[PDB]
Amino acid sequence: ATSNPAFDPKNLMQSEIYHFAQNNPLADFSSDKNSILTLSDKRSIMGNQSLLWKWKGGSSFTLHKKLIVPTDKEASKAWGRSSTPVFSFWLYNEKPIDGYLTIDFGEKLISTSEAQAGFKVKLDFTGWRAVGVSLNNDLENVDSIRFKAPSNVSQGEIYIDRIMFSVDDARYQWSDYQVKTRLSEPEIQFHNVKPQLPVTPENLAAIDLIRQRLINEFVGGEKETNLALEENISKLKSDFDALNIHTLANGGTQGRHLITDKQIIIYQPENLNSQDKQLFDNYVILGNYTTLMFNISRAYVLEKDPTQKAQLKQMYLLMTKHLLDQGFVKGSALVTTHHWGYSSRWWYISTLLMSDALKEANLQTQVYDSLLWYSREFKSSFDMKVSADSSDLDYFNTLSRQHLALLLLEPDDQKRINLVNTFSHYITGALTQVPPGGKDGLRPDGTAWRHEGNYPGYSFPAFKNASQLIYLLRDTPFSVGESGWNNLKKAMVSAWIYSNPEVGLPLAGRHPFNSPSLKSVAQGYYWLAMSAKSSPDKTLASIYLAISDKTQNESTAIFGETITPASLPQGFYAFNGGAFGIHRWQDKMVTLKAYNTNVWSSEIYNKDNRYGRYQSHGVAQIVSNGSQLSQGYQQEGWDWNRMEGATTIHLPLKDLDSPKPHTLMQRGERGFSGTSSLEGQYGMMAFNLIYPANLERFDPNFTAKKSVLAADNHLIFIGSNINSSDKNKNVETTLFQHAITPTLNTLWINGQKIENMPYQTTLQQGDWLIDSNGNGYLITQAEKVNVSRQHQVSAENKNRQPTEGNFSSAWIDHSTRPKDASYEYMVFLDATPEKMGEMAQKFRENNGLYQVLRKDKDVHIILDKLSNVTGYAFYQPASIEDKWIKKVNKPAIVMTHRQKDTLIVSAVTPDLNMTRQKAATPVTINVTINGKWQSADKNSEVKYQVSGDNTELTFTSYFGIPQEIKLSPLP
Ligand code: NA
Repeated sequence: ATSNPAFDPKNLMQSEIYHFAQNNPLADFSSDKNSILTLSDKRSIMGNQSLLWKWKGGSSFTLHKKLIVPTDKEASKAWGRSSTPVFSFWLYNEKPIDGYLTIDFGEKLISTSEAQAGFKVKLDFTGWRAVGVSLNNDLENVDSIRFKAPSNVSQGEIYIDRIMFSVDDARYQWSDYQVKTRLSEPEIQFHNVKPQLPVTPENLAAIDLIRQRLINEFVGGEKETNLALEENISKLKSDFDALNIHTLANGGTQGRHLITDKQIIIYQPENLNSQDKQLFDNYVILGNYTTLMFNISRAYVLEKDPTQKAQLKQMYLLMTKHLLDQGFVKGSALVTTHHWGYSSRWWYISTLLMSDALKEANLQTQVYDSLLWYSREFKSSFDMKVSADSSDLDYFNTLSRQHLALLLLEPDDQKRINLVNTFSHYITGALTQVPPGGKDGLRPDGTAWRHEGNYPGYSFPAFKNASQLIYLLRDTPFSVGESGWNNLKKAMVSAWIYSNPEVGLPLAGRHPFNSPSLKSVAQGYYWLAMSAKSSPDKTLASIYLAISDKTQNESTAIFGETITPASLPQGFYAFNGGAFGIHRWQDKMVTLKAYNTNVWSSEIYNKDNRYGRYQSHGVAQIVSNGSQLSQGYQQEGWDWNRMEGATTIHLPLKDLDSPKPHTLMQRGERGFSGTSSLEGQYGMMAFNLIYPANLERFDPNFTAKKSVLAADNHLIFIGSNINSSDKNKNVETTLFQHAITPTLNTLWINGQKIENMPYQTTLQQGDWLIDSNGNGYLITQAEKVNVSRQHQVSAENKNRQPTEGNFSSAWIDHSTRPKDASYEYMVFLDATPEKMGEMAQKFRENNGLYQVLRKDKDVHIILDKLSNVTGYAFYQPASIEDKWIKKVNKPAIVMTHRQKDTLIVSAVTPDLNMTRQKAATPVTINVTINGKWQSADKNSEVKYQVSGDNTELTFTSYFGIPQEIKLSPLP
């Protein structure tokens, strides 16, 4: 504390703290009214001493301190976010008091004064509590702060420490059992499903087995993310001693004060005076503390030496006693505990391991009640009523096992069984339902959403823990419903398909060049495989082996059965939940990605993905199995304009940077864009590139139509109707871009090996290249293709700091055609100089590779002569002239393959037919085909009707999921 008023203009943000570790400690204090004020050193919050206040009923002491209390506006201006001046302190009762403390604020207050405003603190409790109120908002209708003991209590005794005037976040003074504020987080009210399971030996055993299975996971290796594991006992003893915790003879502890990472905000640490900051730095951060608690519990469970095991128990129990005495108990807000999980997640888990110890020490009820109370922050999930928001992917990551741990700690058997039964139902619903609109959760095409779109960086950690939850509960009366198992399998098989083993650049969300990897989800495949109704699920088992690099020989001891590791999946898979598709051939995967009204192009934050504008610009990133960095996808020097496959305007980075300083998730201008599939082997992307009417830095007249047809070892790319405001100046389509290294050092051009750096040349129709990753590019329609091996300067995506690197790249320059520019080229995924010569020759023979049957604003039609498949991107409903397709009445992607005796036709719209609020509903598409056909089976849901000379097909497109039918000719 200082001589200046609280909230003083030299530093309004500098807190005034009465911590008594300075001279004239009680100078500003006058006991007066029937009170005696002493300092004690057996107990304290900040420093080593606290104020001991002995009193008789209705008596008072006074803090003499001028306050120039700022308005919420003044406070908020001073800090930079919505704020309020707050008065706070800590108090300790050694026994409960049947009355209220009255704290009053006024001018020259003595006991006879009435004067102004104040508040009430209920004293019916024991141990430390914190009190914190907004001076502007929390008082019942200044240089005097008067603390008045209860009028209706004969006598008593209170300890008080760390009296503080500070500027605080206006959201975070919470009500509790001692003080009422304007803010309240309501307590959990558990849902309960009927009928109830009975307490029986079987049901009780199953509960205890679930607890044991959880213990197993947390002690038996498997590295948890965001757990600072420490197994060396000596280190644990060392950190524990440094806590300086001692039991006090008559109840309570003394030791270092515990504070959460969010609680510290009330002090305004960075603005504390030096005397205060030094005393504040001897606080212990709760997160580190509960991590220590967990690490000790794990060590205790594993400890072979009975003496060492008993030491570990004692350390844990004492940590527990200190924690509760510090005021982390039921009904104690501690002013706030928001983001509670970051400070306590491993406390919940530690109680599983220490369940028996807590019981014998008679601490289980107190710990349960405390954890339950602080969990009220998570009431929307912890209540366990299934709602539109229950499929929250972050919950599965950060809270789901903690929620289960809490339930298992409930003391009553019948209630514990009710809770875990309800939890089983909650998880089954969460993993089964299709959330409406853009709400989190799994989707019917296998995508999995957070931040309102498919997002691997969030889904991957959720798949790991949701699979683990199902495995924890397996083969008991609490097992997750098969519907939830099925939906999660669809999503995890899908993730296997769209990762290699990292997801592509187009799926990297706001972390380009730091994609999530299926390697982090590996154990989830084992857990889900082993929790099948008929375990093991061979598919998921085979995937686990592949991802974890385990052999068939190793499979028997893991799964109880010999299983061949999955080979890399082959063919084409449409995922319109992200307006993408994946083509796979041999060890390569191609991520084809568009965007539209329902799929944001990119997620860009204040400090993430700043240059991500073209992340979804009809990209087609090719990735061979293995590290993408090893393949030359290097952030340093990367030209963010030149994302592989995209048509873009090449811009200076200052212009390419998102025009919003904080968040932009730019959605497209129509519902239609994405992909479709045929026979699980062939695919087509259709991408209608349209920009907003008036978004700064976005050219409103930038347009393109871009389609890709993928089959076997090749892809055919075509583009039409390319335009901009400036006659296609700087308009480019990128064939490829990758870093140059000793292993990636060659480019083939037209049978010639190029290694020089720098190197430039220009190519045209009939020319070919092979990049260092073995992809062949044959230029089939373009006037001007630039090829460059050059030093490039760029900036990294978080803080825009300069980077550099050497790159090989090639792009089509569309500026040769001022209006409705166009391109065609073809990629071969297994290219060699030899095979490319063969392809170029085939091209020169009246184009034996493919034929473009239509290339306009309404339809793109590509016949692939290598695979004998035709793809039809109806950007608009149209009647057409064609051998197979006559008319389609909605924007759609249609595909055909005439095999020996059949015609297979697939259709979809990649338009999900939804909004951010509304559930997707099915789109009915009528596809008229030429000629008379009948159905070459009966297992297929597409409807058909001969009508005159032609056949009417009726497709139902739900969530952009393709359907197909095998047809045979009618005589
Ligand atoms: Na103190």
